[PDB]
Amino acid sequence: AMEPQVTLNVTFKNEIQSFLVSDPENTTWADIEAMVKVSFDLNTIQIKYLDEENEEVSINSQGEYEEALKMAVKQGNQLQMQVHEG
Ligand SMILES: [Cl-]
Repeated sequence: AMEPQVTLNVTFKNEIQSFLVSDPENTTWADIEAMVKVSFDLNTIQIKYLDEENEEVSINSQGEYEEALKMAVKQGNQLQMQVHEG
Protein backbone atom coordinates (compact mmCIF):
# COMPACT_ATOMS: atom_id res chain seq x y z
CA ALA A 1 0.00 0.00 0.00
CA MET A 2 -0.82 2.45 -1.36
CA GLU A 3 -1.32 2.44 -5.14
CA PRO A 4 1.39 4.49 -6.84
CA GLN A 5 0.91 7.13 -9.53
CA VAL A 6 -1.39 6.25 -12.45
CA THR A 7 -1.25 7.81 -15.96
CA LEU A 8 -4.62 8.31 -17.71
CA ASN A 9 -4.14 8.74 -21.42
CA VAL A 10 -7.40 10.21 -22.57
CA THR A 11 -8.47 10.51 -26.20
CA PHE A 12 -11.19 12.80 -27.42
CA LYS A 13 -11.41 12.56 -31.22
CA ASN A 14 -7.93 13.53 -32.48
CA GLU A 15 -6.80 15.03 -29.23
CA ILE A 16 -5.04 13.21 -26.42
CA GLN A 17 -4.14 14.31 -22.91
CA SER A 18 -2.31 12.33 -20.28
CA PHE A 19 -3.23 12.98 -16.71
CA LEU A 20 -0.74 12.10 -13.96
CA VAL A 21 -2.81 11.09 -10.92
CA SER A 22 -0.54 10.84 -7.88
CA ASP A 23 -2.53 8.74 -5.44
CA PRO A 24 -5.33 7.03 -7.26
CA GLU A 25 -6.73 5.30 -4.11
CA ASN A 26 -7.31 8.79 -2.91
CA THR A 27 -9.46 9.81 -5.92
CA THR A 28 -13.07 9.48 -6.89
CA TRP A 29 -14.55 8.89 -10.31
CA ALA A 30 -16.39 12.18 -9.99
CA ASP A 31 -13.07 14.05 -9.65
CA ILE A 32 -11.73 12.36 -12.74
CA GLU A 33 -14.81 12.94 -14.88
CA ALA A 34 -14.77 16.57 -13.86
CA MET A 35 -11.13 16.96 -14.97
CA VAL A 36 -11.85 15.40 -18.34
CA LYS A 37 -14.95 17.61 -18.83
CA VAL A 38 -12.94 20.73 -18.04
CA SER A 39 -10.12 19.70 -20.30
CA PHE A 40 -12.19 18.97 -23.36
CA ASP A 41 -15.17 21.29 -22.73
CA LEU A 42 -17.76 18.51 -22.54
CA ASN A 43 -20.97 18.36 -20.55
CA THR A 44 -22.31 14.82 -20.87
CA ILE A 45 -19.63 12.25 -21.40
CA GLN A 46 -19.06 8.53 -21.55
CA ILE A 47 -15.56 7.22 -20.83
CA LYS A 48 -14.31 3.77 -21.82
CA TYR A 49 -11.04 1.91 -21.23
CA LEU A 50 -9.01 -0.90 -22.69
CA ASP A 51 -9.12 -3.92 -20.34
CA GLU A 52 -6.99 -7.11 -20.15
CA GLU A 53 -9.37 -8.67 -22.72
CA ASN A 54 -8.45 -5.72 -25.00
CA GLU A 55 -12.12 -4.71 -24.94
CA GLU A 56 -13.38 -1.12 -24.49
CA VAL A 57 -15.47 -1.02 -21.31
CA SER A 58 -17.53 1.69 -19.65
CA ILE A 59 -16.65 3.44 -16.43
CA ASN A 60 -19.88 4.91 -15.06
CA SER A 61 -19.30 4.67 -11.27
CA GLN A 62 -16.80 4.84 -8.41
CA GLY A 63 -16.80 1.02 -8.36
CA GLU A 64 -16.02 0.64 -12.04
CA TYR A 65 -13.26 3.19 -11.61
CA GLU A 66 -11.61 1.30 -8.74
CA GLU A 67 -11.67 -1.90 -10.82
CA ALA A 68 -10.01 -0.06 -13.72
CA LEU A 69 -7.25 1.06 -11.35
CA LYS A 70 -6.62 -2.49 -10.05
CA MET A 71 -5.95 -3.40 -13.64
CA ALA A 72 -3.75 -0.33 -14.25
CA VAL A 73 -1.47 -1.53 -11.46
CA LYS A 74 -1.03 -4.77 -13.39
CA GLN A 75 -0.36 -2.85 -16.62
CA GLY A 76 2.53 -0.57 -15.72
CA ASN A 77 0.39 1.98 -13.89
CA GLN A 78 -1.47 3.45 -16.84
CA LEU A 79 -4.90 3.37 -18.51
CA GLN A 80 -5.92 4.10 -22.09
CA MET A 81 -9.26 5.87 -22.04
CA GLN A 82 -11.58 7.12 -24.75
CA VAL A 83 -14.16 9.90 -24.25
CA HIS A 84 -17.29 10.36 -26.30
CA GLU A 85 -19.93 12.98 -25.63
CA GLY A 86 -23.58 12.07 -25.03
CL1 LIG B 1 -22.01 12.51 -17.70
